[PDB]
Amino acid sequence: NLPEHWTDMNHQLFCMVQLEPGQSEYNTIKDKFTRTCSSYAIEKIERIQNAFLWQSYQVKKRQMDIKNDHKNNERLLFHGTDADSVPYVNQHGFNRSCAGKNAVSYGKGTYFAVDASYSAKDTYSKPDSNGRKHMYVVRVLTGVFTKGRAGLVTPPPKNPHNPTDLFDSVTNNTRSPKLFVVFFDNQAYPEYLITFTA
Amino acid sequence: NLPEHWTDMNHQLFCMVQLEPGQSEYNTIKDKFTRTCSSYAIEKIERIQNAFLWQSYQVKKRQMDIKNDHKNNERLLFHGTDADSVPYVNQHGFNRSCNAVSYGKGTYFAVDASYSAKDTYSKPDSNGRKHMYVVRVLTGVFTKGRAGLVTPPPKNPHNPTDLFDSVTNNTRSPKLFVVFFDNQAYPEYLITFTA
Ligand SMILES: O=C1N=NC(=O)c2cc(OCc3cccc(Br)c3)ccc21
Repeated sequence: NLPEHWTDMNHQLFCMVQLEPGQSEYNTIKDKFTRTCSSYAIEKIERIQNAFLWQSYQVKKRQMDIKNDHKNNERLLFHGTDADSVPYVNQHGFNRSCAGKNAVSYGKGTYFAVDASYSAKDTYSKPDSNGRKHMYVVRVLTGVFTKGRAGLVTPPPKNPHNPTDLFDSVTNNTRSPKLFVVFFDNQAYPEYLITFTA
Repeated sequence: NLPEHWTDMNHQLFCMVQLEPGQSEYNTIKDKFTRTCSSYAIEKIERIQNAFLWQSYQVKKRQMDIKNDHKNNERLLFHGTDADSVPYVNQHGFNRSCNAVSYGKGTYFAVDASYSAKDTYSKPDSNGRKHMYVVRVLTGVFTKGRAGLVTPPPKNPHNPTDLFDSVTNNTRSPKLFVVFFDNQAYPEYLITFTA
């Protein structure tokens, strides 16, 4: 069920595809980034074609679309990371067990930002030895969310008398969400890698 | 693609089905337990019919069968748990974020029911009832674990992203397996028993 606009991968399971400025695909990601990161400049944007991560993510999306009934369950969010983590994330996606404690913790999970400006902080997108910073653009199954708390290892129950029926994600603020935390594998697909510099 | 031996769920996606004693499915699961736990009393065995967990597990199985270029990635293993964790596991399966973790920070599965039957794992409830899962685990290609692992090690440190599927206490004669990812383990049966 691989998307028809992906490059042919020749029975291979992984490929990074360099995008061309002037194409709508490149320009919409550039605009989404520059909305809050006008001071930085983009070196390049790569489409991540990971067949296995895509399959698992799409199975979780279809399950959450069934479970939630007519919710927009998916948001396009940002995740800054260090150069050392980029090969693992490209192949294996986002592992909560590898996640750094956030300066404002709303739970022990993987953090995704609404604003590129947040992920552009040196604390998340650490400049490598050549001054390159790295930010993923990520399909995240935010589903139905509530304000998190520092102690969470899973999203909280919607109802305390039904502890197993969980929120899909948590946020910093349900009125004005600026970040989302997810606690399960295959709940985020890294779709694009932005390489950028000051 | 819901298995043959599952019974009708009336268009629902989750059911716990009590097995009939004396029929093949019950007898098969009873014998796997009684191989090392003949001194315990089985109160009941339930088949876990969780369509979402099953689907995510079968996708991983298909992926691991392609990656390893053969089948034989699956083992039937035991997991003891406290009564309060049973509803979570039935619905969401096994969560590494939730005892000793000497071979890594993953979910632990025993080759022998007798290991899972220890009170430290299958903690007796108020009434003395103990709980153990029979689990389909995608052990795949495994190596020896060690303390502090958050994922299995690489097969070759010249390709750090190509990983073993699981780790064990002992590669020649394993008695436990640790997996580090959601949906590498399907809880298939729950055994309620006493000492
Ligand atoms: O069935 C289980 N249910 N919950 C567990 O945490 C568990 C853990 C487990 O190995 C833990 C361990 C660690 C180091 C040395 C030795 Br020896 C054993 C085996 C079975 C189980």
